[PDB]
Amino acid sequence: MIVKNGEKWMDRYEIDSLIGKGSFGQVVKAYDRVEQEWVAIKIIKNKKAFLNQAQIEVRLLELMNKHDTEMKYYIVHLKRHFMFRNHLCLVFEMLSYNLYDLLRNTNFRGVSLNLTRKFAQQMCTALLFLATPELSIIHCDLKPENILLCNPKRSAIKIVDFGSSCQLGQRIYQYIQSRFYRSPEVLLGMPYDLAIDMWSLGCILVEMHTGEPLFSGANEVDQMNKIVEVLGIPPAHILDQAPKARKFFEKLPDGTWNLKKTKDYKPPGTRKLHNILGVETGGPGGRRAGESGHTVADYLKFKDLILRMLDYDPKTRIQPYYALQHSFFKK
Ligand SMILES: COc1ccc(-c2cc(N)[nH]n2)cc1
Repeated sequence: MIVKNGEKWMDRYEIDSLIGKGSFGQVVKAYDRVEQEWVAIKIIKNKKAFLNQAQIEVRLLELMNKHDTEMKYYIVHLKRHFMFRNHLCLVFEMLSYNLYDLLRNTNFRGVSLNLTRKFAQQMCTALLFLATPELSIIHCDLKPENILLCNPKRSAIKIVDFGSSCQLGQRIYQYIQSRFYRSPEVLLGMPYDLAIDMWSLGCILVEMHTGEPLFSGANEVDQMNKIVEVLGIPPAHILDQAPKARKFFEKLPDGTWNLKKTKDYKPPGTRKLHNILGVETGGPGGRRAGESGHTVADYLKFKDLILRMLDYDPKTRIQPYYALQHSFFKK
């Protein structure tokens, strides 16, 4: 759909400019003459596949809207939706630029542990809200691009893009999440729950501080090999139940598992998060040496929290309420 600047819709919206495009369609900046404010309008493609998935997005955003709690305000606000020219249109508040843009602006050197902490607290609060029993919403595509600043002057953030999201027990696709942020249970083809978003968050927070993705797999096999470098071979009790385990691993006589080797990775569990973060060595690439708020003790709390987020076992992986009580967040 070609949307000209100055185009007026329904004696209400004046289209200004293109913010973004996705597989789903496009996001435009528009002036709402009724509320007298600028808004973001997500315009879905006029194809059944994109319409039907955006209808789930509208349902989940409206479900969240009717849950007024102090935990709901880290999610982008859907103001309303309408059909126009056979396109479903979702109207949101305006937000600012995304956390990938923030990282690009650091030259991929990362933000401070103090700003990482502020982002972590907001995102853990959002995940606590989505875990409300009557919502039980799995975002399914958390990544820096889907986390937006509320204001370019400030460090408040909101999650956007519920285009992949589903309630617990309403799973459609086995192949979900962006690869760098994909949980082991999804790589392994297992039934997933809200814990896959906590995995993603763990990955995101390390990247926000280092500047680089923690696990930048070129395909699923490379992804799982990059996870095993840092965390070791997944536990047997997980691999024993995993449809896709033999995509990556081999089982032996004594019920133990090992990596499937291909043509010539660091040995399992030897690429230590301790060294990626530079806990004892001045932070990532030693670039935080002597900076305030980047002490070994600060780093050890961060490292502990991340390793709880990167638990292989989705049943024992830290949950949002308990992540909010972690020492990383204590003054
Ligand atoms: C730049 O302001 C915005 C505001 C909202 C969005 C959005 C909301 C959802 N569900 N996807 N994308 C994007 C950018």
